[PDB]
Amino acid sequence: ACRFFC
Repeated sequence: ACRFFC
């Protein structure tokens, strides 16, 4: 996880 799914 980074912003949504990554």
